[PDB]
Amino acid sequence: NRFEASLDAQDIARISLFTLESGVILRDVPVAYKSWGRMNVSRDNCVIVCHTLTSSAHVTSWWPTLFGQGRAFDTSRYFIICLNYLGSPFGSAGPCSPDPDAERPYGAKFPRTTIRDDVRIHRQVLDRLGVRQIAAVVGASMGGMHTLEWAFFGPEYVRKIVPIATSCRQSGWCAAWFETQRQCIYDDPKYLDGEYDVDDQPVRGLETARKIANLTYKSKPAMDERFHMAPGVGQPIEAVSSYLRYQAQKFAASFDANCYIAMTLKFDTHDISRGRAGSIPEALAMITQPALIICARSDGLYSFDEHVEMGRSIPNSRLCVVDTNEGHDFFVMEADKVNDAVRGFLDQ
Amino acid sequence: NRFEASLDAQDIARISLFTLESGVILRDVPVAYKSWGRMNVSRDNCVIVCHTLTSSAHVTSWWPTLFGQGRAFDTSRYFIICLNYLGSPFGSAGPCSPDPDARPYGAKFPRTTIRDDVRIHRQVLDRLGVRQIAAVVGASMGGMHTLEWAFFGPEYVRKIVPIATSCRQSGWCAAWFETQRQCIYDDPKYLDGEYDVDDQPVRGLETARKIANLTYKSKPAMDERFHMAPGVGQPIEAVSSYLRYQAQKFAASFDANCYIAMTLKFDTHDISRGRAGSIPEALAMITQPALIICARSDGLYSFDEHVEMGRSIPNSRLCVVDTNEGHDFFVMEADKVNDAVRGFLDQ
Repeated sequence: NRFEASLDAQDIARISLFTLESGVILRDVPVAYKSWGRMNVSRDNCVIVCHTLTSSAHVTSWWPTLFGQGRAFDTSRYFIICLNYLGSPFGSAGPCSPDPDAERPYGAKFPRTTIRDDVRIHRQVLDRLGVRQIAAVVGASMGGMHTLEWAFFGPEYVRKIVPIATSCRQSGWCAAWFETQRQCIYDDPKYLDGEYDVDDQPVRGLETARKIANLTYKSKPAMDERFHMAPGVGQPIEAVSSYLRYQAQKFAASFDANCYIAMTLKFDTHDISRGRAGSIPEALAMITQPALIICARSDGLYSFDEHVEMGRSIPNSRLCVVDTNEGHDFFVMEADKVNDAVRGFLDQ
Repeated sequence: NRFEASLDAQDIARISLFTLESGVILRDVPVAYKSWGRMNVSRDNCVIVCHTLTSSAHVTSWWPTLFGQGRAFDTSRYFIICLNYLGSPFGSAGPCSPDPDARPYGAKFPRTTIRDDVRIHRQVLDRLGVRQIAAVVGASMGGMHTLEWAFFGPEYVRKIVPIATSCRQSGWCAAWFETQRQCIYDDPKYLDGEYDVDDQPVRGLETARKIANLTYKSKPAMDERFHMAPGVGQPIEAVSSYLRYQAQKFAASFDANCYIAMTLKFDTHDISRGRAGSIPEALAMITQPALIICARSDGLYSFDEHVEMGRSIPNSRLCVVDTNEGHDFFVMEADKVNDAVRGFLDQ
């Protein structure tokens, strides 16, 4: 697995049998994770960070300024842990990991997993590490979906949550965007129904998917600052072409197509209320922990309004609106502001 | 030209020589157009409608309810005319039309700008004997031409209705349209624009159009159309084929090289270049009454930029359509746009 191989050192837990909520049984299941800091004697200073769609468990690589003495993820006070999602190419069971029923990797036959499946298996790993209580879950985008799900363990196990730039349930809007992206991959003749060779990926599908995704993560103001026309009578508009190509090419060179499909399909299963309550507001009201909901007005995927709805129905919640024009991106572009918010909340 | 061939009847004007603002000279240039109604004796009841990126001059086919007695484009009062842009597959000079130096222009059709279209169109209007224009009305790309028509001055162009549009190309829109063109550039069937006309880069074109179509939507509109069953088409399952369906139809009935040519036009747009030092200063040179129509959740052309138009155009009124639709709105909410345009044309 070349994708996992490119990472810094990390731990693997192996779960010998795991029942997906579909009823499919996974065997000999690796769950990759990375932790920083030390558990206290009481084993109750654990902070779980939930990562983003295409990231690895190594949160330090895109959230580096959230880490360290006095920062949000204060390695002097907390045991910070991030566990890799099923479906990912970075160590946990997914299309890229060995299939024990044919050993060859799962490839295109890796079962469907849900947000709730990840939360369940990740908590099994924590039980093994001996974690007795969780000081906080913090996660953005896809990770704020897991964060909301962790909360349902109750306030005795999960003390606080910080869902960032996220939703309670899949929306038509995002479903359409991610389906569009998946279709770019399905239509690449190199895809071969997911049977492609690992070093002959559907590169053009993946790029195109990534370009789309990357723009949905931006805002109009942000792209307008970055590229504009000369006054009347890179930065110029000419430079857009290669901006788009550059980072999309890098991603396609270093991510797996089948994992992109598997991970995004996870989004479609998300609903904090299914099986639990008759509506989203009623499910939100079952979240009893203090919550800090962090959002930006010009996130184009996860709306301001839906974050306001979270804050309205979660009984002990505070809404934090980041002062920015950056779009869904903001939680990375404005890392210092997110850090201050998270740290202030963790100190109460 | 199979694209032009699928249309209802229309007129063609032939301009024997036309100098593009690049300096490239086009020769024996067809300009296709379609009109409704009759000019009055004075020849001053002309309403120009500016069409959208992928549309023909046949505005009735996507704006049918704007036409008719008592409606905005009232064929009892006005001579309504829409001329086809250069670069389009539907009749005006473009990749699909005969090259006078050869066979169609194909991939070798010159860059044209918004200003080129306005100039050759106005030459056509001069031939038709139009002495004054009662109003120019247009949305998305058409709003760009609309703003450009205004620069002829209030003696020739009496009023403008720019709808869902911008004063200048933005990084945001350039990124979206360049992404779309890159879908076409990467389709192995594109062949640097040298493809055979009946073996189009269909997959590039579809993909470019799916992306485009979603950028025309809003979150609330997509959320109403597709959602999840309550806790414990309409379903999310149905998104897949919604995306394929209309995109497939488009790719079957539009030309790749034209898509490229047309979208590249967007990059040249700037009402201020050569005229003024900023956008606000150019907008202040617009002396006609203007009705600026927009929606709050247009994701391509922002509420704020229409507010800026209204702020700098001295005799302007901003009309914010009550809708949750996105860029689409001017079509989804045709009746509201009709009422606004008509009320303005009645002043």
